[PDB]
Amino acid sequence: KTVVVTTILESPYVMMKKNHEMLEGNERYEGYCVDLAAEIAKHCGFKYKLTIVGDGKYGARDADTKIWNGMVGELVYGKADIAIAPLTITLVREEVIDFSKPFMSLGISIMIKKGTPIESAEDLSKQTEIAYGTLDSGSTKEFFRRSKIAVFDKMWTYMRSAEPSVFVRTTAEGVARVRKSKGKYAYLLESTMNEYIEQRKPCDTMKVGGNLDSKGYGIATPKGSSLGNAVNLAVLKLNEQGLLDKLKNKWWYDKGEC
Amino acid sequence: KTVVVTTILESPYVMMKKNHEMLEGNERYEGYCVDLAAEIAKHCGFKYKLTIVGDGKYGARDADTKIWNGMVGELVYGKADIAIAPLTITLVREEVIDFSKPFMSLGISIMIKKGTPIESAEDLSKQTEIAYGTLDSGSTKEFFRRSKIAVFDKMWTYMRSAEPSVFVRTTAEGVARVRKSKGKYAYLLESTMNEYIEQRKPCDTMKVGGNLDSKGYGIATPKGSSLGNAVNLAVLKLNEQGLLDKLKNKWWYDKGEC
Ligand SMILES: NC(=O)CN1CCCC1=O
Ligand SMILES: NC(=O)CN1CCCC1=O
Ligand SMILES: NC(=O)CN1CCCC1=O
Ligand SMILES: NC(=O)CN1CCCC1=O
Ligand SMILES: NC(=O)CN1CCCC1=O
Ligand SMILES: NC(=O)CN1CCCC1=O
Ligand SMILES: N[C@@H](CCC(=O)O)C(=O)O
Ligand SMILES: N[C@@H](CCC(=O)O)C(=O)O
Ligand SMILES: [Zn+2]
Ligand SMILES: [Zn+2]
Ligand SMILES: [Zn+2]
Repeated sequence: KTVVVTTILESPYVMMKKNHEMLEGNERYEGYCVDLAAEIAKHCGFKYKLTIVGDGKYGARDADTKIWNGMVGELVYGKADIAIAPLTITLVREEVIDFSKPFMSLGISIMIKKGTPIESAEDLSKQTEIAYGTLDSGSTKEFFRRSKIAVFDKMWTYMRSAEPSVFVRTTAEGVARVRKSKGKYAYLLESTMNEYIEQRKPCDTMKVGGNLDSKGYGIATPKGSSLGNAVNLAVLKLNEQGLLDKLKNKWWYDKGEC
Repeated sequence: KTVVVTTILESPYVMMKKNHEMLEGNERYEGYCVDLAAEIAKHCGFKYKLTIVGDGKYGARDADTKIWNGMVGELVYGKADIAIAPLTITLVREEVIDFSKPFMSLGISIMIKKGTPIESAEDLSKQTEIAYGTLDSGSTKEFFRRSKIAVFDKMWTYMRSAEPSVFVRTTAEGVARVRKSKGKYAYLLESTMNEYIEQRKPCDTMKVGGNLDSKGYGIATPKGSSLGNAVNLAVLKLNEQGLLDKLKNKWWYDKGEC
């Protein structure tokens, strides 16, 4: 039976094709996670259907209602068989869904407009002129909200109370804010998305400093789903055959313009 | 019941304390994986005993006999309940044991004596003056055995037939051979161990070029044992709390001598 795959529109993992209107089904989409879903499906031996997640979120649990939103939600509540996306493996998510071993490494990083007087996280903590935020419902926001560590715990104190809000709805919103703010706003986001943007015109942003942490993206399935086993084996095989490295180069760098 | 942990002596993961002679049991050893074992046992609430793996190897399958040796063998045949060591998550191993999510990242790298006229794998591949090899019964050697990638496959074709053998029993032996070969031997080994050695006296070796792949170390349990769930969740918590980052600086860079 056809596997229903939940994913998210995030460049350059899944993107609308130039002529998306004149194509049907899986043919409408392109990018890193679209190529990877075909590979996974082929080595696992299953047919599938790409679906963009209705609310455009990665997944968080609403503290009052306790309902999970985003892709995690689609898995938790039985709307999807699998998620193939830049979804971060975390402890609170591993408690309700299953993840395959990481297919991509990454860490929280800092994006600035070129020329901003900022070199690190500790530089961001002890200053007020330059504002900074993160994406609204993901692992990046929760890392800061959950952190005991100094610089980060103080950064959270700041962001949660900042006005107007320093959080954004989408990555594009974060980046557009960076570009328009003449260096008066820095954006905290995963190193992978920071690196992609740095290679796109107008070439006016850049990643500074080392990463604040170190984690991975995994293919997620409903807790105890049988599919888990085959897809984990598939990711390891495809890393070992060099597939994942080829794909990153194709979509990040063989694409450069800066 | 007391947990039998199988491990390997490999700096700076597990090493003998200076005054080992006068100490007993777990107190004999120190290092990154020694601290990580305390931490895992603390959070999971089990008592444990560290045991250095009998044959001194990581684990590979004899193609004639089909018997697994090393730490992998200890788990496969029931000599041990858990393996806490720099054990590489691979596809043939995940078929017979379980791995936690990665506690540390790394790739195959190149170690040269300072001054050796080599920057990359492609370099090594196109010449015979400088010999090169890897550890026995580990994941690096098997990386080169199963390479379809153009450059690596040629390197293996060279290595397997090379003579006298370019392969070594242990890391120390590999590193001693670099140091004593006046630049006529390069050693292929994980970036992690490479970066450690580069920081220690006599300070005569170095990591050149970029990593040849990208993979992870995982905590290993016999297939479908109950321990695995707890330890997986523990690794993720420990990464999320920054402890894994504390440990790596403690053992790697706080230790610098060059
Ligand atoms: N101790 C560390 O290396 C800390 N950092 C470096 C990159 C990301 C990670 O958590
Ligand atoms: N899934 C993860 O835990 C991945 N990361 C990044 C490197 C090691 C760490 O645990
Ligand atoms: N596109 C990617 O997944 C590239 N990388 C990151 C580590 C595993 C893989 O080969
Ligand atoms: N295309 C790549 O990223 C290849 N490399 C670089 C880091 C390790 C990996 O396999
Ligand atoms: N456990 C792994 O497969 C780890 N590695 C290194 C970075 C991501 C990749 O797949
Ligand atoms: N000691 C460590 O494992 C340090 N690093 C590497 C990736 C995970 C972690 O934060
Ligand atoms: N990868 C993140 C989304 C982006 C972010 O939080 O910065 C997640 O899965 O929650
Ligand atoms: N970490 C490797 C051993 C080191 C190597 O093969 O270079 C393994 O688990 O087999
Ligand atoms: Zn459109
Ligand atoms: Zn394929
Ligand atoms: Zn602790």
